[PDB]
Amino acid sequence: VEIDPFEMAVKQLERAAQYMDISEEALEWLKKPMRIVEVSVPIEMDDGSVKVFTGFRVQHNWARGPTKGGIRWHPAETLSTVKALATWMTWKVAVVDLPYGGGKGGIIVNPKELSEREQERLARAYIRAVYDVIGPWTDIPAPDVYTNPKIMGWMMDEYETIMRRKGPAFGVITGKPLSIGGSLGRGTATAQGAIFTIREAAKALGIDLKGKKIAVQGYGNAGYYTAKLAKEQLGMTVVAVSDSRGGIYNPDGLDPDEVLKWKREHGSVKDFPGATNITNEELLELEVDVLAPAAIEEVITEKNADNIKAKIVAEVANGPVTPEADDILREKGILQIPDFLCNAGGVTVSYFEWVQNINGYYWTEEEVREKLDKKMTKAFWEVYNTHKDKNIHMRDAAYVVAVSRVYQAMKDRGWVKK
Ligand SMILES: N[C@@H](CCC(=O)O)C(=O)O
Repeated sequence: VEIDPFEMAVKQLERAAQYMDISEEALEWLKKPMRIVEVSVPIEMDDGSVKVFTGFRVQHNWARGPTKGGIRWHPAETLSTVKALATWMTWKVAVVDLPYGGGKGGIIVNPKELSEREQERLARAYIRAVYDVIGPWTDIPAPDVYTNPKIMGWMMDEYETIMRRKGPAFGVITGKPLSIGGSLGRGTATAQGAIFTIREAAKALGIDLKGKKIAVQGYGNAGYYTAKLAKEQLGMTVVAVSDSRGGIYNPDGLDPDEVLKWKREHGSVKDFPGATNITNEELLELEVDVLAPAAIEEVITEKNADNIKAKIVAEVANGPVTPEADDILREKGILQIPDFLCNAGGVTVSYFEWVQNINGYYWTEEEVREKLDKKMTKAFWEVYNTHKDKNIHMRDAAYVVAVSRVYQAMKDRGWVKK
C-alpha cells in the first residue's frame, strides 16, 4: 500500500539471491544495516530561535572497506529511504570494484527556505552530531539531492576543526570544491560513466553509435551532460530531450548547449525555437537507439514497456524501470544497463577524489578520465559476461556480481562461517 523503500530493497535483494548460491546467514546479515545513527541537529535560526532537525547516517555494510554515500536535504526524507539508499550504494560500490562499503545520510529539512548562514550552521551541526561515526577510513559522505560542493566544503571544515588536523581531514568527505581537496572531472562524472557504459553496450551489440539517435529523459545535470557527452564523444544525434514541464522533438538533432541556455533563460525547455513540443509519455516511445532516463524514478512501467523502441536503455537515474518492465524489455531483446551500474561513474570519481586526498597527490583531467574509463569498462564487461553465462537479466547479473563480492569479503573477514 505504502511501498516502503527498505522493503522494496530487501525484496530486490531476495530476488537477486535466489539466482545464486549464498548462505542463509549471509543473506540475513545483508538484509539489515550494520549501523544506523539517528541524531538531533540543533541550529540557531536567523531570528535568534533554535530549531532542532532530524539527521540520519546509515552504514549498511563495511566488509569491503569504509562506507560511501551521499547526504540528502529533503523535507520528505525518512529513515527507510536512507536505509534503502545505503543498501543500494553497497551494491553500487561493489559492482564497480571499489574498496568501499554502503552508506547514506540525510536531514529532514526544506533547504529552499534556509538562508546561507542557516545552511552552513546546519552542515556544521550535522558534522558535530555524526563525527563519532564518520572519518577518512570509516565513513565518507558525499553530495546528493539538494546538496552541493559548498556544503561539502563547510562540512569538511567543521570536521577538520573537530579533528584538530591529526590526519587527512580532506578525505573525510568528497565532492568538495577544487580549492580545498577537490577533484577534476567531478561535475561530469555520472554522465561520463553512463557514456562509457553506452559505448560498451554498443560494442557488445555490434552497432556503431556514430550518426545514431539518442533520447534523454530529464534535462538536469545528469541528463544535460549525458546528451552533451553523447553528442561529442559518441558522435550520436541528440534527437529529443525533456524535463518535468515537457519535452522536445527534433529529427535533425538538438544542440545541448542551446537547449541548456534556453532552459536557463526561460526555466524550462518548453517551446524551443524550431522544434516540436512533446511530453515524456511519448518521448519514452520515440524510435531511438539509446534512451537515457535521467529524471524522476519509475517512468517505464508495464503500461509503456511494450512500446519502447530503444535498442539500449541506459538507466542514468535511480531505478527508472519496474521489474515487470524489465521482463518485458528483456523479452523484446533490449539491452538494459542497470541503474546502479550506469551511474556508478559518480561514485568512482568520488573514490578517485578520496584517493587523491588520502595520498596528498592530485591527478589531472586526462588521468581521471582514463581511470574512470577503465573501471567502467571492466565493470560493464564483467556484468555482461555474467549476463551471458547465467542467462539472467542484466540487473540480475549486476546484483549477482555485487552480492558475490560482498559475500566473499564477509567470508574472508570471518563474519559468516558458511
Ligand atoms: N550519493 C552519490 C555520491 C557518490 C558517493 O556515494 O560517493 C552517488 O551515489 O553517486
